[PDB]
Amino acid sequence: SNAIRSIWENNGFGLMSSKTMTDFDYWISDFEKIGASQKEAEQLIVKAIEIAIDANARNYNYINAILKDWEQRGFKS
Ligand SMILES: [Mg+2]
Repeated sequence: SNAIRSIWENNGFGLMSSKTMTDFDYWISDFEKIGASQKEAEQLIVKAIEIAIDANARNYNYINAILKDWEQRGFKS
């Protein structure tokens, strides 16, 4: 959770809320349920955060939409 918290907190998202950490923990679990490693799942979240930074949509809603796409497509990495 350290890497995800660091990219979030150093890129103008503000503090990582307890809710959002819970949400990302659950996302890691959900990617694991379709065969991603913990590490690969973490990498996916980092990438979605990078995409949100570049689009200037630095919020969980935007990141969640990205991750839902990837999860249904079955993207492990
Ligand atoms: Mg927890």
